[PDB]
Amino acid sequence: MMKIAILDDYQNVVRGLNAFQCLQGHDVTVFNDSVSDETVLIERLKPFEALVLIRERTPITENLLAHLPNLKLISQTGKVSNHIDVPLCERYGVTVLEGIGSPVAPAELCWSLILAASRHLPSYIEQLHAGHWQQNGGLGLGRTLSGRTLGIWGLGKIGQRIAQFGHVFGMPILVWGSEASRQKALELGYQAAADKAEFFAKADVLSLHLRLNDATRGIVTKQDLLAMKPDSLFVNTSRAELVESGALYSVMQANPMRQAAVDVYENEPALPNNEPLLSLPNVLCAPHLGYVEKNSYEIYFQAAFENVVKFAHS
Amino acid sequence: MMKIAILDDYQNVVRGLNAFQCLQGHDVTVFNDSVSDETVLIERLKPFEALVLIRERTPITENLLAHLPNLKLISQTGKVSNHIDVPLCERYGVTVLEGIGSPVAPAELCWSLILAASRHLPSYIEQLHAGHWQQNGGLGLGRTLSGRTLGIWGLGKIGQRIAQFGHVFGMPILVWGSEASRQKALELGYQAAADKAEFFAKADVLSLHLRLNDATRGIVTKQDLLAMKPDSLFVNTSRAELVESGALYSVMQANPMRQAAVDVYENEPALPNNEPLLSLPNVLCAPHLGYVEKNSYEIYFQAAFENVVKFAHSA
Amino acid sequence: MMKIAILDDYQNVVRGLNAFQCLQGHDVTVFNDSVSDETVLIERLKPFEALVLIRERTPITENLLAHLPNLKLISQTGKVSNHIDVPLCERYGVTVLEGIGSPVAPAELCWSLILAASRHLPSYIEQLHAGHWQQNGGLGLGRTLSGRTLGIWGLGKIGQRIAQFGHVFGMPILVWGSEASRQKALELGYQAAADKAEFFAKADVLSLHLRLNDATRGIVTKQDLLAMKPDSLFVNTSRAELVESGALYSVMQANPMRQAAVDVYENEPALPNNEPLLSLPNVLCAPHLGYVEKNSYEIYFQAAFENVVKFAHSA
Amino acid sequence: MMKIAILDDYQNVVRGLNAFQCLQGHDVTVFNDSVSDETVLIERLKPFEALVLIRERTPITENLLAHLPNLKLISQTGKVSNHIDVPLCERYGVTVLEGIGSPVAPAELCWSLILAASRHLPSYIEQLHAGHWQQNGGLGLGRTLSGRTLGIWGLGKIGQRIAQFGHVFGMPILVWGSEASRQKALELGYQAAADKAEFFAKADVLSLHLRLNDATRGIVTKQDLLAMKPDSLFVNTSRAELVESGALYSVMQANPMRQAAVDVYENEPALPNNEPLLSLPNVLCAPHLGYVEKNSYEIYFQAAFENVVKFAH
Repeated sequence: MMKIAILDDYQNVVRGLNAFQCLQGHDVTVFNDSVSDETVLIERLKPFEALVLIRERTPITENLLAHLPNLKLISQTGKVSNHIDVPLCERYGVTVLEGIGSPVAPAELCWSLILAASRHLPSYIEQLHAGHWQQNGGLGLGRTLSGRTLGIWGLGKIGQRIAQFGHVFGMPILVWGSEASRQKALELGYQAAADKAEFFAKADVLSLHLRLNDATRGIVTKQDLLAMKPDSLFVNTSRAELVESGALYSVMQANPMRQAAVDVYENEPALPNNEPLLSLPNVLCAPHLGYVEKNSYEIYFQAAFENVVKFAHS
Repeated sequence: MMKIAILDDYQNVVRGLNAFQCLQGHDVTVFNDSVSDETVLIERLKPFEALVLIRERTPITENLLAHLPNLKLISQTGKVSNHIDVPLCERYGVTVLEGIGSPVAPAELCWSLILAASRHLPSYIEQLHAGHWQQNGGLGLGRTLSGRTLGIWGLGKIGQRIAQFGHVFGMPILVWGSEASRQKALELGYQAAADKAEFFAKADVLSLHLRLNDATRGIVTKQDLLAMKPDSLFVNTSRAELVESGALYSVMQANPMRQAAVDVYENEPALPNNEPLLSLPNVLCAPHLGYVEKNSYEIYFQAAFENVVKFAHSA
Repeated sequence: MMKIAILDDYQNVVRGLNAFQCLQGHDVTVFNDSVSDETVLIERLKPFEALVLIRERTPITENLLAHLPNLKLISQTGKVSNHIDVPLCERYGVTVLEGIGSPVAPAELCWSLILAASRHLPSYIEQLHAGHWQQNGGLGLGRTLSGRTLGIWGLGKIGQRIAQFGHVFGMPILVWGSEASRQKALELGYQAAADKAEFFAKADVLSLHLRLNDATRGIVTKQDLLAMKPDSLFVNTSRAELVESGALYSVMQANPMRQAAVDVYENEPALPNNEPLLSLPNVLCAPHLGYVEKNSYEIYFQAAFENVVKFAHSA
Repeated sequence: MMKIAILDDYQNVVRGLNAFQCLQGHDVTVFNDSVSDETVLIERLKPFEALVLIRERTPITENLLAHLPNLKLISQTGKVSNHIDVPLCERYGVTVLEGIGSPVAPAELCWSLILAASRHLPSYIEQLHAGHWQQNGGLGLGRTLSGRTLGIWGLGKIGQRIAQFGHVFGMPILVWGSEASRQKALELGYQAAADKAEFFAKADVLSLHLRLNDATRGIVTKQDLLAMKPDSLFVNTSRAELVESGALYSVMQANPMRQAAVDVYENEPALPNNEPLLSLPNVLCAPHLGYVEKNSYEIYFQAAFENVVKFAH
């Protein structure tokens, strides 16, 4: 019925979902690489009548829209976000359909990074397979989250789940942000940090859960990072651009006593050749794996593909 | 006062513990390798009066005790276990003192393994450093714990904490084991399985939390493993000997859809090319990390070192 | 005498050929980078009176011809084709002379691709250097050619050599194409396919040996690829544009049990994150190597340089 | 009916063979790692009544048999070889059954390495994937086989197929070996080297197809390799021990313009940390992939698994 491109399925896993059967009858091409040039992208996507987007992996610009005359439908996995403007699409004769957000998989993934980093898990496992029992490349002993203070900035849906995890794991919860967020924190029985200085100085584990906008861009300074404890764990599963550019790498390089766990980067795909954080033994780097999960996918693509079907019948 | 040996400190971290202060004004040597060879051990330990053991890393045999006439004290970190024979030690004039363990670190470590394996975290990270974005060696998508049943065998010190974790992760909790474990599960509001078959049938993630003894040796058969869901996660942070010998390797090797996470092995240290579990991509292997943690070490060694000090003031 | 430019010698090997001595007493510059930016090309080629082209690596456009007034000669390695418009060149006062080329290196290279793809050779080798013995990234076992039907579209100078290769390797030979190709097939004792549908259905290994033109542009459709066996190997050492745009990538991505091997692409140089075929484990991608070979290059350039010196004396 | 271990299935591919169905109703365990340490191996293998061996990947030493009291059967894939002594096995009450082999996959693989090396194909592919168009790590232009002399040492089942490939690729065939091999060569219409020295001097591509024994151990010297053309290709898909120890590395290091293609090594698994040949740009290394192929495996394991079935009655 329609020519459909599915973009940025890096792992080639979309075809393996039960949800994929929803696209029976359509002429479907799944792309699995990452095009940096919009000129190249436009030529590639010219034939297609519908696009299925994977979250924010490809931004939909006016230049993109204006040069895809066959495009009738963009079907978005989850809610439309910063990477897509619906009114703009419609002016170009493109319907945008969307799904719903889900905080479950990202929250779980964030906790996994925190536990892994705190116990030096990747290093210990790699060394086990290298033939060195219970070594981790000189990182020393791992530590419990119990009795350690969990610092949380964004107190949204994901931020609240992480705070719940921390509490049940025996962590004092310290919150910083707007007064409204800190008030919510206090009502939930958590602590509110007196200021940004005290927040960064007191957190043993510090996790960011803020949406990126003009108020939040570079809101975490190098100065903030440098005020953290010498054995602190900094966690960013939200957006790398919340942090002053190159500030994370600089601080982590200077102090092998401290650690960080990240899921997001300034440029993605982030690879050893373009991302200096990947060269540091005290930084745990994950490949934007927050929403990349079996249930998350099935839910995302069930909605996205049904939307294609709904549109196909319209 | 006493010449004291500490065995098996692989990372050489004991000397740096706050607890090491308790041994002020004593002659202390901390060994940092893994020696199983008993004649090497006998030569190493001959001049010592006190031995500090790290959980079960070295066994104390009749051969060892009969050739160590200067040994007067074994100070065990945590409880005595299968690695030591207290009545036999006392027969050779050796006093055995024990400490108290903590379930906090092992519970957190077990959860770390469950989440890491569920999300194929080490594979993804490894592949990233090799230059491949969002690849994990062909293992496919990871899976969430939310709404999947956490089968727990044994609701003791560690198991009860694992249930709390599963609960907050939105997992139903299904408990098997002794009658006492099942009663406790219901009293806490969880589910209790009526029998072993139901427990092995329903569990999506199944985690063992049992003491190893003659009753529990091989209590988990190959039959029970094959009865599990074809996409289940099997978790053992207790003892390898709880499972029928060779049965976990057999199942996991033959069924790549299935997954396991282990922290323990039939022989430790477990080495590649030797431990077969280490060659299976569907089995996450950690080097017995459960109790290997800063606060846990401080607790173990604080009590173990104070026992040495207390024994040393005699008579 | 003449200022001479040689374009697109990526490995800078032309300088080292026996044929290069044929240019003694001329002013020769050999370029090694790939420049498609005509602005850079015009600025680079202004002072030159002759260009020596390496097959189709640079198109000669009116834009180039309009802005290169000192150019008198283009000497083509091999014959002219899609990249050059001889009537248009002469209209700008540019003589185009053509050389000669050999089918041997391309035939041998096509076979090398077929054998490498069949046995997963590059992945096995790469994994070996990465420290993984006898691994190939989860592609499983490779396959012998013996017994498998070799499908050849086009039985010309290259096609005929591929058939002789398949035959000695014990492959049935099935031929599709022009009547002349299929007549040759029967006269050599190979099979002629009844139609294109039978050809795609029955070939285990299918290799294209056609010239690209208005008749053969998009002659392989996506539907043709989809009619192939689920464990088949598709081979293109001819021109990517013979196959419906994007169809090969779409089909290979969808079917990881199928395989492909290509020497040629819609845009060359073909680059990662641009050419989608470069991101599939089941497609072997080579950088247009067919004609890139010692003996082949000696032939190309001896004839091309011969025409240069013939033009010098013409004048 | 019988506890069975299949050793050394590196890629874990045996279970997926159609031939595996021949073991329905048996207790089967497959190992995919590689254990050198016999004390470890002894412990691993104690419970098993039968072993299926994959060619020569594991040797059966006396120390091994002497400590495997439950072992009743060794079912060999293909024929017995250097790794196993049958009357020694019998002396310890162990039955050895051998299966049928196949020369098809090894000959094709040998040929694929010859072409791949001649054209620097794996290097060109790697470079293309890293974004470097038509580069190969500085190995230069490839060469065609047509008109180059193919030298073959050993004219058995594999050597003969290699000669047929060579002939069809337009290669003069020159054979060395015993008078038996050379008679066959001339009878097939090929040529025979007058002495060993002419063979190494004249061959453009030189390929070994010999069994390893007392006669053939180190039969190729450092001096023989040195006698070859500076643009020659040396090919060993038989056994590394046919060539003087460490000699191939020495010649290839010191002469970056010569090239070699190998499928076999002194110690297998051969890894970067134990095999110096792997660090040389002018040596194409494959992980003993001669007999590692679908049809070959189905043939090997069909036979080996039927020998288990037949024995268990």
